[PDB]
Amino acid sequence: LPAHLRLQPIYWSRDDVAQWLKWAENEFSLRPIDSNTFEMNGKALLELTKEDFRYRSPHSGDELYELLQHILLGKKLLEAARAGQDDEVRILMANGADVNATDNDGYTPLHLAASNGHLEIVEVLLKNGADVNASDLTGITPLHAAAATGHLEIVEVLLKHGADVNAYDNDGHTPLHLAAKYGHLEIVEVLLKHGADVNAQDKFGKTAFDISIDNGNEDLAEILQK
Ligand SMILES: [Cl-]
Ligand SMILES: [Cl-]
Ligand SMILES: [Cl-]
Ligand SMILES: [Cl-]
Ligand SMILES: [K+]
Repeated sequence: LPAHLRLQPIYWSRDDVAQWLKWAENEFSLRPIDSNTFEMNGKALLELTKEDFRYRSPHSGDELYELLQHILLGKKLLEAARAGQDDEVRILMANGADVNATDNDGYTPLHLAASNGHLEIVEVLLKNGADVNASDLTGITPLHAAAATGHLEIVEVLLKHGADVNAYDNDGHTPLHLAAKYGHLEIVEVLLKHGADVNAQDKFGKTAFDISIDNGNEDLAEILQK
């Protein structure tokens, strides 16, 4: 994955800017432009106006400018969701921020609010079209994240909004496996009531029951047996 897709633009080097232009030409089917159309770094790109972009690229400048704004607003929303800043989330969405923006790990605002326990933000994102089943780079969904971190009310809201109870990540772990690993008995019970496959096996040959034993969560193993 190229640097410019892994960094916020304020950190892009001069070379990153050139690579971004070439990436955008292909991603957005734009008229080709010379790699030196913007002889500057990312911090400099952020100083230019839309009119400056249009001057430098008559065919694509407006698009390029708006792609950068999309990244900036997306990052503010990710950070506001992570930090539980309900008011900032509200302002950013009213300002058009992408509710399905992703960070360097594939985490969306919904992933971050779910992982950090911010129930009101989870609810507002879902009401406004956040993808309840978005999968990060390793296959983790918002439901995995809420289950692993012990946020029962969020688990319930995600399930009510259509979260896949049996989604599996790159290691074959379902939300049930993660709840078992971290000892979250009440979450295990909710997942089971919503159709979690108690017999799902991870890439290491283990079920949730095995994981619960391995982690000393004997109360969970009890619930899983019966
Ligand atoms: Cl700006
Ligand atoms: Cl955005
Ligand atoms: Cl399985
Ligand atoms: Cl599975
Ligand atoms: K994602």
